[PDB]
Amino acid sequence: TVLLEVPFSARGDRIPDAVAELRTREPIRKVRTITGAEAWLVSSYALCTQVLEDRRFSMKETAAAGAPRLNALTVPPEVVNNMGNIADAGLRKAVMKAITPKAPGLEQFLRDTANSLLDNLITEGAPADLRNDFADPLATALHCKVLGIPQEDGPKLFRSLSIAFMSSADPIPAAKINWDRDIEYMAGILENPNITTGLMGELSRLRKDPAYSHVSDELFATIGVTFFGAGVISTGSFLTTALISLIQRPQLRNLLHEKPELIPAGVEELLRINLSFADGLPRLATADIQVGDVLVRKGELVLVLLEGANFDPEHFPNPGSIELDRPNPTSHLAFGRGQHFCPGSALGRRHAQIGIEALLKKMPGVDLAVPIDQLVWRTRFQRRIPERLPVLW
Ligand code: HEM
Ligand SMILES: Oc1ccc(CNc2[nH]nc(-c3ccc(O)cc3)c2-c2ccc(O)cc2)cc1
Repeated sequence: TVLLEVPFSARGDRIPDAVAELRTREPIRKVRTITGAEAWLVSSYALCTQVLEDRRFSMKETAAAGAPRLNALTVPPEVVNNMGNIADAGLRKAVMKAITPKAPGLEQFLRDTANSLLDNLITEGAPADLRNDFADPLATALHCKVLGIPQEDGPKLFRSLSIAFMSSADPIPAAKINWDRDIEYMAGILENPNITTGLMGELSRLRKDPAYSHVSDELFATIGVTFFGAGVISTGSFLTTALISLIQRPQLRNLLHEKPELIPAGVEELLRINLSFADGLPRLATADIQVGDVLVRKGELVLVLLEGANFDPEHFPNPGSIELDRPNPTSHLAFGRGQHFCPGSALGRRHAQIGIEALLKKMPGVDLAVPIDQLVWRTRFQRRIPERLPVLW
């Protein structure tokens, strides 16, 4: 027989039984990626946390030429160290401050947008597609607002992402085409005097500040493109599959409908059991490092399986159950951990909370309009998502 292949399944509505067997029998073990490369798959909470909190397991070095690869690059290799570059340009604080959900009127904008989308769906009548006509438009509108760019520019940038976040064995020509075009767009945004708010407005000001005279224009455009893409794909995909998790639990749906003050904790649990990341987080060992029973050698590829950690019964008892009163509710790895912890976590949380609150208020009887098995799960993608999410109410 051949070496165990990853990923195991593109389905985001259930965790494979094989994961628990793996965690119990071999919480770090050798696998083969789609490129043919070998890697260590880590699937226990303890070892996942160990790996993510040890910077000698490097994100940046995953971009090195000749390295074993999880998948082909869809960005310039320097972009792999994007946050690092941000840090080096002295821009980390401003960027992070710009993408919090705390800006005046941001949450009200989210609510208004969600409510408008839902009103439109209700007017059009069931069935409704909660991905293409709710979650993703909401994410896109949100990130246009956050970046300070026109709403009407959102869809076209959005249309890069189905390619931008592919997980391919080979390089993707369209990915480079779209990348260069979106980069030209963001550079134009930086030169556009009308853009004075949000992330791009702030970057536009800092660009002309003498304290930043030697930061490259490339980096400025790149922040815009990368944060738009990662933010929209992450919030859209998470919200979609969270809505799936919610729909499959009518009792929770009803409870949250009755006591919306419980919605954030619910969202936190929805975060914990979320399967949106299709692959483990990649890291390259820069030294010989002991992980459980395995001595990982310098230059080897390591994959941190988030659902491995988050469904670990040793950290989250009865892991498959949504429990709103856990003693350790935010200790999941849905936003990663350590050096590369998600800078957009608060915004993602608020996006999901407001989207769910609005949905439950508008569509308290929301349910799937097709049998669960009929959902079409996107393959070889960095996220797990159903192509369409047909619902009734
Ligand atoms: C539910 C929403 C989200 C989830 C579940 C999520 C998940 C994650 C995870 C697991 C990582 C760590 C990846 C790794 O360490 O290899 C990460 C990092 C990152 N996230 Fe998110 N994210 C979300 C929303 C967002 C948003 C809203 C933005 C931006 C507006 C964003 C931008 C980024 C960026 C740029 C990184 C790279 C950090 C680094 O390289 O140090 N994400 N995210
Ligand atoms: O070896 C690797 C390679 C890539 C990655 C991150 N994955 C990723 N795939 N696609 C994009 C992307 C985003 C926007 C866009 O217009 C086109 C493509 C990104 C990305 C890049 C930098 C970030 O800071 C965030 C997300 C991690 C390890």
